[PDB]
Amino acid sequence: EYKTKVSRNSNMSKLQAGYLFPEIARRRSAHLLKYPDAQVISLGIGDTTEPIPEVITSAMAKKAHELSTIEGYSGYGAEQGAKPLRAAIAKTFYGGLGIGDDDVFVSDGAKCDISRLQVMFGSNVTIAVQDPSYPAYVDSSVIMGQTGQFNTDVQKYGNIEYMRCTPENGFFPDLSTVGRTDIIFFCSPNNPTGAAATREQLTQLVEFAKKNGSIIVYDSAYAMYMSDDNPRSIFEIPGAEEVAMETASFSKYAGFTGVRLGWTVIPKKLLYSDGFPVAKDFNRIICTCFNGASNISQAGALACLTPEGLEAMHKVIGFYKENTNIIIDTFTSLGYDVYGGKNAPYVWVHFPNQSSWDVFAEILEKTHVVTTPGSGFGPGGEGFVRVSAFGHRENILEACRRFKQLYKHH
Amino acid sequence: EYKTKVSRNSNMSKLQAGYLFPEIARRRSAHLLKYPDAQVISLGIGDTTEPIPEVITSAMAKKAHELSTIEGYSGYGAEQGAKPLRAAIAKTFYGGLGIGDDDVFVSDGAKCDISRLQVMFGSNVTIAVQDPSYPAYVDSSVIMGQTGQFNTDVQKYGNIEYMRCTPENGFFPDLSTVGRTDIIFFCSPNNPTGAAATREQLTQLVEFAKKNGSIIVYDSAYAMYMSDDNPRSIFEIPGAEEVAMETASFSKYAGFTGVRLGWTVIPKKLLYSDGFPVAKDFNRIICTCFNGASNISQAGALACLTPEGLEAMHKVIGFYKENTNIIIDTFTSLGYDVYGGKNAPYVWVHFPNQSSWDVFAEILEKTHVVTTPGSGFGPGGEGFVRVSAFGHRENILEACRRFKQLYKHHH
Ligand SMILES: Cc1ncc(COP(=O)(O)O)c(CN[C@@H](CCC[C@H](N)C(=O)O)C(=O)O)c1O
Ligand SMILES: Cc1ncc(COP(=O)(O)O)c(CN[C@@H](CCC[C@H](N)C(=O)O)C(=O)O)c1O
Repeated sequence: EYKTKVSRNSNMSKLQAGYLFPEIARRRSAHLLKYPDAQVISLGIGDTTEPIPEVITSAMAKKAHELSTIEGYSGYGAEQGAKPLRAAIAKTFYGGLGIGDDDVFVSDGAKCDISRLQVMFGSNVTIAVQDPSYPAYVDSSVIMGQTGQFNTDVQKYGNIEYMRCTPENGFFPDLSTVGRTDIIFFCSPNNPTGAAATREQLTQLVEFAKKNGSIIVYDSAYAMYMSDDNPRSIFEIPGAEEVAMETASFSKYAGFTGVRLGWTVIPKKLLYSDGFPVAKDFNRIICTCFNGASNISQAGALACLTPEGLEAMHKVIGFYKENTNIIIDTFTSLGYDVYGGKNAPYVWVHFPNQSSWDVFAEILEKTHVVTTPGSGFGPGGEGFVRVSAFGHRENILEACRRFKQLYKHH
Repeated sequence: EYKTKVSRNSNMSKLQAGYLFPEIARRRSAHLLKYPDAQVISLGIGDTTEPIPEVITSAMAKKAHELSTIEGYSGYGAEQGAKPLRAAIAKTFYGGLGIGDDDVFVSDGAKCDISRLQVMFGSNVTIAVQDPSYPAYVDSSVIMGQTGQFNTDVQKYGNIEYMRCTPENGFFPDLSTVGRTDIIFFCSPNNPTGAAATREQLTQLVEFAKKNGSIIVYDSAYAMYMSDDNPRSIFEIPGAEEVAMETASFSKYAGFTGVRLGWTVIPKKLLYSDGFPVAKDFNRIICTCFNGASNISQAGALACLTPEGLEAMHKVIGFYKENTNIIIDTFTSLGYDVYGGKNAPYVWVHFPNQSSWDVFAEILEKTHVVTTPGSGFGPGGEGFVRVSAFGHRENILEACRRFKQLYKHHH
């Protein structure tokens, strides 16, 4: 066979396996081949299941109709997003925190912003991540050339600072033990653990970044699931504007997982070591590497940020939070150490003395319920399984009765 | 003031100025501050202006409505795109060319695919580009670390092979003089010259890539504007499947510039030097760095690829092609050397002995019409101005009457 003379990107060669979530989808497919008549329930991939509120879909259909009229048609938008949407996001989520409309960058979702940030930072930065955390932070770091090879002894890529988050430290890094890096990816409420950092912990985080001269990339994708009285934005911490940016999404708020709309906030006072503002480089990336979020998606997001939209999102979130309660009560009743599930739609269940991939396979095999193994989120996730609360109510209730059946003699 | 100790990305520092198009938007905005009541006509940024056909928007509205129902709701889609959409693209544009549904990757547009392909290729590849060409190829290359610094004597970034495309060579480079690179970005019909490569020229291109072991990234964004009997896809050339991928978009076909939907095709027979299939690496990039095109945009794209959708797109394209003739006739009547506008919605006008930035500035100041300076597309664009044909008919006519009034007593 003919082959080109182009070398494969050696950073792609570093990746130890495929992306976690497509692999979960594939195991579930293999399970259906083995058990063709199984009624599979997915509590694995964190994918919204309830319809989008009518107030929000109406706005999107209205925008679609407008695009077929002379007066309503619009072509390219500013890559940073429509000014009224940037203004609505700035006021609704960061009002009083010193964020202007021009600090807000509208994206087609937080996953894409993470990779665009990584392009901006480039191959020469070192990163820290929570261990465990959402696998896109690590995988994007490897792809950008920020890492060494994968070490199978410790299940870690070289040159990444994995900050262990455990029951024994309250799922917050012991920062006095964390080495200095350029970037710190920090998700709160955390995926997979569900842990939301307190005001005091986030204060420690900002102070740590300030003394180390690091940039925090704060992922607030689940902030609106907060029940405890903890900050929802890193910008609630005085000083955060000198060291932090924030990335968020409508995915888990309005069910926009397939619609695609998020944003990133980069404050004016965030500067590189030579004094150059980080936001100006991000702006170059988004003007060169992106052509803006869909105009229909932006219209839907604008409708979210109204009294009626906010009420609708609250009801959606509240529904998934009640699912979470059902799951937590189930595992606690079965005698498990169960974590998260208070400030997040994920429950983090401790399966000590077992490998999480084995627990995943056992649950799927015996109950036909898909979960997510903790080790897919890094080596600190080993011994845990993440259970997602996104599902129809009857599906959650049925999943929990299957768990009860399975685990009654444990 | 506090600064972090994080070093700025040295690839970002390399960039000579801002991205071209926002700079044009800024000039337009500054002009409107100077003259708030100017009736500005924009023929600069190539942006569609006519409404999206009803058959297509009705489909998008239907999908939006379905998302509010238990049965119609869907969440995350496969990052590669809905299977029926991939199949529709594969059959409609590549039927008979040996492209499968699994070779097609649906994106939120061609600009975004260019940068995801560049992440995939990485910093260790060298590239060739047409000179002039759409500036995203060069700028994404600089961002990814594939280049040296900007040389202001020649107006080029180091380590990029700029392939000279001129009136004299028929806007196709002399491949005997082009150095070997890993990647060759090739746009046909080309932006900004409007030049469409012939079957003979694309055959030379494929043979050149095969002998050099290069990958062609073929941008066919304007292929449906073709009037001459030239290939619309690189895969029409036998052997392309071993050396080429293709990127395209609904932006200029259905007016989806704001809606956001395109695709990339990477064939099974495209392999790196170690035998590894390029498509498998692209698939990892799109699964890691992307979460799929909008479900509503995909529903719109699906409705485009039906008899009614194709008819509607053909009609819109034909409208913009008539605009292009009006613009060509205007500049040829004023005595300019004028290129393009046959196979593309751009007219490429030679202004000898003047900088294109100065011509841009003069046209905007005197006529309140926005154009694009050719030097924004690379050094081979110096001395030319690009004029876009996208616009309401009355605006195109009015712009041309302003050009004639400005230039008739001098030219
Ligand atoms: C901490 C965090 N940050 C960002 C995201 C992505 O947000 P986005 O929808 O791109 O605006 C998510 C959603 N992750 C879920 C869905 C995963 C499967 C999806 N295909 C993906 O690759 O994100 C999960 O962990 O099961 C997240 O949890
Ligand atoms: C040769 C070629 N390839 C790809 C594209 C982008 O396609 P996409 O809409 O992302 O699917 C274009 C559109 N470029 C236009 C609009 C520019 C301004 C837009 N903000 C941008 O940055 O593309 C122009 O040259 O004036 C193109 O010409």
